[PDB]
Amino acid sequence: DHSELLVNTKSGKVMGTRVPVLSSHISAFLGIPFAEPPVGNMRFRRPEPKKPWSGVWNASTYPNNCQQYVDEQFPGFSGSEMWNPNREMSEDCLYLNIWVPSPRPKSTTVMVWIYGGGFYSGSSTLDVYNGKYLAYTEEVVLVSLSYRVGAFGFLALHGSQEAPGNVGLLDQRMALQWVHDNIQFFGGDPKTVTIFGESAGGASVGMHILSPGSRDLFRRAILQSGSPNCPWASVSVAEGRRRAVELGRNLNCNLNSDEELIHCLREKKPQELIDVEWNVLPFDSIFRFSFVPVIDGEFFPTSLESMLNSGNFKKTQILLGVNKDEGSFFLLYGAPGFSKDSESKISREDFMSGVKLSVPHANDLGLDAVTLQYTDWMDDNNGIKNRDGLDDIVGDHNVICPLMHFVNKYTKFGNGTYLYFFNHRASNLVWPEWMGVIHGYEIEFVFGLPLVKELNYTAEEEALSRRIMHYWATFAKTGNPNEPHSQESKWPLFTTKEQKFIDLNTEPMKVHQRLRVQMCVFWNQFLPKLLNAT
Amino acid sequence: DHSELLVNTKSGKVMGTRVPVLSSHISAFLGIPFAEPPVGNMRFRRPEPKKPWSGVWNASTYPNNCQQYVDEQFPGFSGSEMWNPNREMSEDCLYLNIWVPSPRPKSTTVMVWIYGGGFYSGSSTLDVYNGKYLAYTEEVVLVSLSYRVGAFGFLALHGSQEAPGNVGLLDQRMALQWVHDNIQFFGGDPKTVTIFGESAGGASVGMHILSPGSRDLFRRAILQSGSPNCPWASVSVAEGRRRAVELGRNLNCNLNSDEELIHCLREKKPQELIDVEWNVLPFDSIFRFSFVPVIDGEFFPTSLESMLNSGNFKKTQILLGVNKDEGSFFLLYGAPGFSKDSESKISREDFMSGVKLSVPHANDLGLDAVTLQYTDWMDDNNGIKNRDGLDDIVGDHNVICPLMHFVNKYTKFGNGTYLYFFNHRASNLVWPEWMGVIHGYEIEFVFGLPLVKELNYTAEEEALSRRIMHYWATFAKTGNPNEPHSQESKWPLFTTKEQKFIDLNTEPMKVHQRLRVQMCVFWNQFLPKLLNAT
Ligand SMILES: c1ccc2c(NCCCCCCCNc3c4c(nc5ccccc35)CCCC4)c3c(nc2c1)CCCC3
Ligand SMILES: c1ccc2c(NCCCCCCCNc3c4c(nc5ccccc35)CCCC4)c3c(nc2c1)CCCC3
Ligand SMILES: *[C@@H]1O[C@H](CO)[C@@H](O[C@@H]2O[C@H](CO)[C@@H](O)[C@H](O)[C@H]2NC(C)=O)[C@H](O)[C@H]1NC(C)=O
Ligand SMILES: *[C@@H]1O[C@H](CO)[C@@H](O[C@@H]2O[C@H](CO)[C@@H](O)[C@H](O)[C@H]2NC(C)=O)[C@H](O)[C@H]1NC(C)=O
Ligand SMILES: *[C@@H]1O[C@H](CO)[C@@H](O)[C@H](O)[C@H]1NC(C)=O
Ligand SMILES: *[C@@H]1O[C@H](CO)[C@@H](O)[C@H](O)[C@H]1NC(C)=O
Ligand SMILES: *[C@@H]1O[C@H](CO)[C@@H](O)[C@H](O)[C@H]1NC(C)=O
Ligand SMILES: *[C@@H]1O[C@H](CO)[C@@H](O)[C@H](O)[C@H]1NC(C)=O
Repeated sequence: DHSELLVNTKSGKVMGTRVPVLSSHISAFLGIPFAEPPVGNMRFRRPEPKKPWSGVWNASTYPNNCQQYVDEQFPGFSGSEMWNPNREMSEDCLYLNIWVPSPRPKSTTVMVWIYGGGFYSGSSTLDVYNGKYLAYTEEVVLVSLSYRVGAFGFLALHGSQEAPGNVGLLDQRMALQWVHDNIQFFGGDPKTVTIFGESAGGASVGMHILSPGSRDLFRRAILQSGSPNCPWASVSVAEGRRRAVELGRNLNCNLNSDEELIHCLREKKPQELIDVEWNVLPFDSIFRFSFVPVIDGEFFPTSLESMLNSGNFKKTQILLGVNKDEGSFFLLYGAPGFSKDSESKISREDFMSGVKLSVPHANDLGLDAVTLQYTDWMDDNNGIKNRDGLDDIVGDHNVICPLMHFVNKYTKFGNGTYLYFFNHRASNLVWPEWMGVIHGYEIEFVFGLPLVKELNYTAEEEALSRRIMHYWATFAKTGNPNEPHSQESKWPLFTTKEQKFIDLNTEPMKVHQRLRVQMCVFWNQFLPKLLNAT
Repeated sequence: DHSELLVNTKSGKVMGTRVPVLSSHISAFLGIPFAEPPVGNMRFRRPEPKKPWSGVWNASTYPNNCQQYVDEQFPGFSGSEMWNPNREMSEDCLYLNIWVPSPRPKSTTVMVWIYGGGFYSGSSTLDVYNGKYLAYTEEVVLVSLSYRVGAFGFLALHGSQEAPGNVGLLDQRMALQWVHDNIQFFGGDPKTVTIFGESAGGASVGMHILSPGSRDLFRRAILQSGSPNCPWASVSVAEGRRRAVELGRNLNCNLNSDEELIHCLREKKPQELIDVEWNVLPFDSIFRFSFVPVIDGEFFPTSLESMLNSGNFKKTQILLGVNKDEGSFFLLYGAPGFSKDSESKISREDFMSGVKLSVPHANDLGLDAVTLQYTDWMDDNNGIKNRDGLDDIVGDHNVICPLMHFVNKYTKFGNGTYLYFFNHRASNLVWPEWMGVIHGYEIEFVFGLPLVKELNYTAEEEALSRRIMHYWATFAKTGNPNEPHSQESKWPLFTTKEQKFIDLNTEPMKVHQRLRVQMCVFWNQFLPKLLNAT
C-alpha cells in the first residue's frame, strides 16, 4: 500500500480524489464499477459482477447516469433541473461512489444511498446527493449506488430469463454485495451498513428488507417518503407482461414470442424506448409509473401484504417518515388547474378531475367516497381547500398511508422503529408557496446542504440539517437516533400501542401520535374493501 | 243560539266547558266525534264520517285514547309516563278537541295538532299537548285530533278494501275535513288552518302536503322532528303485506286469503294484537316501527322521492326543524350499554352493536362506512365519544338528514321555508344529562308549559316558550314567523342558495347555514349509493 487515495479492493485498485468540504478535506472515490456494462444482449438481463481489472481504476470523476426521461417542463429552472441527469447518459451506468473521512477510518459506520425518481429516472451524481458533508460531519463512509431505471431496469416478461423483471433492484443488490465485500478496504464496517433512500429509493430499501436474497447484505434501514407496498411501486407479472408487449406495439415490434419481442427491443436505441415509455400506462393517472418492480415469486416470494402479515422480512431497526405535502409535485405536473406561477386555487371541476387522476383504479362509488372524505361541504367552492384537499389525497394515498401501513405491520416483528414528519418549508425554496413541503425537499437537509453558506439557508436551517444528519448517522451506527445520555430531547420509539412520532422542523421537538390515522383508516381499510366488494 | 259554551255545528250541537288558564279563562270543547267508531267489522277499514246527532253532545271531558302499547320501562317515572295514555283506551277513539279564546273570536287563525308516537302510540289528551296556553296566549283556535295507531291504523293488505293501509292517515284527513267544514262555528277561519306535529305527527304533516287528497284541507304546515321521507315512516305494499301475514302467523290465523286473515284479526281483542305487534319487524333494529304508512299508489300516487323531485306536492309556506339529540331516547330504550341512571359511556363493542341496530338495512360495507364516518380514530376508545357518536348516528339517519333532504327538495317549489335547530336543555329535565336535548322536548315549549309557575321552569325558559309560541302562531297566521316591522331579530327564510336556519334557545339569536351538511351528504347521497351498488 502507498497513499490515502489509493485503495486495493477485491476487483482491483482504485485511485480516488481529495475533495474540499467546509474548510477541510476528505477523499472521494467516484465512479467505481460494480457490474459489467448491461449493454447489447445484456439489456434487460440480470446484472453480472464486474470482472476484476489490472492497473489503477481512476475514480476521480463522476460516472455516466443511466438512460432516462429528462424533465423539460421548466427549462433552466433550478427547482426541476436539480433532479435531472448532470452527466451524460449511457446504458453503461452501473457505478458507485464513496466518500471517506480523512484520515481513512478503520472500521466505521457505512450509509448507502439509493436514489428515487419513480423507477424511471434518477442519478447518484446530483448535487443534492453529494455525500461529502455527511461523510465529513458525521464521520461515516457514505456510498451512493446506481441502478437501471425505466424499461432498462424493469421491463418484465415473467418466464423469460432474457427480461425477467426486477433487474434494477438486482443492480442495487449487486452494489450492496460489493459494499459488503469491499467496504472494509475503505475503512467501513460491513457489519454496520445502513441503506437509505427517498421515494422509489425508500420503496427499494423496503424491498431489500423483504426480499430474502437481499436481507443479509445490510444491517439497518431508513425509508424517506416511500414504502415497498406503495400503489405505484410494483405491478403483477400479468401487468408487467401487458406493458412490455404494449411497449413493443408502440415500436412496431414482432409480438409473437418473448424471444421476438426482446430481440426487437434490444435493437432500439435507448431514446426510442424512452420516447414511448409513458404510452403503456393502463389508466389516465398521476403518480403511476410504467416500468416498476414486479411481484415475481422470486425477488418477492409471495404478495407484499402476505409477507408483511406473516413477518416474512428482515427484523432490525428502521427509521422512516414523510413530508407534509407529498402530493404537490405530482399535481403541478399532472393535474389541470395547478401551475407553477399561480396560487392554483382549484375549481370544483378541476377538483373532480384531479380526484379521478389520483385514484385511477377506483370505480365511481370509490371516487365518491374519496370526494366525500376530503370535501368540506360547508365550503365546497373554496379554491384553496380544493387545492389542499387534492394535495392531501395524492400524498395520503401514494405515500403517507402506505408508509403507515408498512410501519404498523413492521413494528410488530421488528427491533425498533423511529417515525418522523418533516414539515419545514425551506426559506430559500424556489417553488411556489402552495406546494408547501414538497416531495424530496428533506433530502437537502439529510445531506447537509444548509451547512454551505453560499446556498443561502438560515442559521436555524443549518441547525436543523445538523440535527437530522446526526439523527440519521447515530441511528445508522447504533439502531437509535438518540445520543446515549445526551441533554437534548429524545425521539421516542414508535410502538404498536402508542404510535409516537416527531415533527422535524426548526421549532422545539414535539411528539405526536397516530400519524394521519383518520385518513389512513380510509385508504388502508375502507376504500380497498369498498373496491373489492364493488 | 244562546251561550259561549254552546256551538251548533253541521254534525249537531256541542256543549263545551270553561277552563282556567294563567289567571284567565277560555272555552274548551273536548272529545267531539269526527268519525263513526271504527269497531267490529270496521276495524282496519277507512273511517266513515260521524252521523249527525240530535241533542247536545257534551264536550266537557277528554275522550278515550286509541288502543296502543303502553311503556312500562320506568313505572311511575314522569319522563316516560307523560307520553302514555292518560285516559282509558278504546277502539272508539276518533275524537277531537278544541280550545277557543274567550270571548269567541269571529274568524281567527286555526292550529291543528297531530301527535307523534311512531305510528304505534300517542294520545291527543296528554298534559304536554294541552292547547289552552297557546289558544289563550296567541289568540288562536287550537285543535288536537286523534288517529288510529298500530295495526288498527296501519295494517296493510294492499288490494283489499277491508284493510287497505293508511287508515290512520285517513282518520287525520277526516278530522281535517271536519275542521274545514265546522271550525267557522267556533270562530276559526277555515282558510287559515296550520297543521303541526312532532315525530310521526311531523311525518304525517308532510304526508298531507304530499297526498293530493289532503292538500286542499289546510293552508300551511309545521313539521317538528319528523319528515315524510324518514326511513321509519313508510313501507312498501309488499313489506306491509308481509308484516300483516306475520301478525296473523303470531296469532294462529288462517293465512290462505286476505279475507281469512282479516276476519281472524277482527275477532281478536285489541291487546292480543298489541302483545305481538313488535314480532313482525324484519330486522334487529331500533327506530323502526311495525305498522306504518304504505306507499300504496292512492294516498301516495308514486314513490315519495319521485313526488318530491317532480314538485308533486302542496306549495305553501312551511316551518320545520329538529332537536340536537334526537337519537338519545331510542338508544336508551333499545341499545346495549345505554341506561337511564348511568352516564352510559359506551365500549367499542357496544358501539358496533349500536351501529348495527341503527342501520339495520345496511350490509357490512355499509356499516363500515357509518363506523368510519362517526369514529374519531385518534381516540376510538373514548366512551363519551362512542356514546355521543351513536346518538348522532341515530339522530342523523332517522330525523335530521331525511328532514334536510325534504327541506331542500321542498324549497325549490315552495313558497317560503323557515328552519330551526332546537338545542335548549330544560333546567328541570328529569332524564339524565347524557341524553341532551331529547326527541319530543321542544313540545313543552311550543305548548307553553313554562308559563306555568308550578312546573318549575326558569324565567328565561318562560321567555323562550313565549317567543316560540309567537313564532309558531305568527307563522300560522301570516306564513312568516316574524312580526312585521318589529325590533326583534329576524328569523330569516331558508333558501336553496344560502340554507339559513336559526338556533332556538335562551341565548341571543344566531343564524347558521347548511344544517349538518357533512353528515347529510353521507346519509342522503353516499350511503344509499353504496348500498345500491353492493
Ligand atoms: C425524487 C425524485 C425526483 C423528484 C423530482 N423530479 C422530477 C420529476 C420528473 C417529471 C417527469 C414526469 C413526466 N413523465 C413522463 C415520462 C415519459 N414520457 C412522458 C410523456 C409525456 C408526459 C410525461 C412523460 C417517459 C419516461 C418516463 C417519464 C421532482 C421533485 N421531487 C423529486 C423527488 C419535486 C418537484 C420537482 C421534481
Ligand atoms: C314523541 C312521542 C313519544 C315519545 C316518547 N314516548 C315513549 C316511547 C315508548 C317506548 C316503547 C317502545 C317499545 N316497543 C314495543 C312495542 C310493542 N312491543 C314491544 C315488545 C318488546 C319490546 C318493545 C316493544 C308492541 C306495540 C308497539 C311497541 C318518549 C320520548 N319522546 C317521545 C316523543 C322521549 C323519551 C321517553 C319517551
Ligand atoms: C431488540 O432486540 C434485543 C435483543 O435481541 C432486545 O433486547 C432483549 O430484550 C429481552 C426482553 O426485554 C431480554 O430478555 C434480552 O436480554 C435483551 N437482549 C439484549 C442482548 O439486550 C430488545 O428489547 C429489542 N428491542 C425492541 C425495541 O424490540
Ligand atoms: C310566494 O308567492 C308569492 C305570490 O304568488 C310571491 O310574491 C310574488 O312575487 C313575484 C316575483 O317577485 C311578483 O311578480 C308577484 O307580484 C308577487 N305576488 C304577490 C301577490 O305579492 C313570493 O315571492 C313568494 N315567496 C317566496 C318566498 O317564494
Ligand atoms: C483521470 O481521468 C479523468 C477524466 O477526466 C481526468 O480528468 C484526470 O486527469 C485523470 N487523472 C489521472 C491521475 O489519470
Ligand atoms: C443566493 O442569493 C443571491 C443574492 O440574491 C442570488 O443572486 C443567488 O442566486 C443565490 N445563490 C444561490 C446558490 O441560490
Ligand atoms: C257531562 O258528562 C260528564 C262525564 O263525566 C260529566 O262529568 C258532566 O257532569 C256532564 N255535564 C253535563 C252538563 O251533562
Ligand atoms: C317542583 O319542585 C318541587 C320542590 O322541590 C318538587 O317537590 C316538585 O315535585 C316539582 N314540581 C313539579 C311539577 O315538577
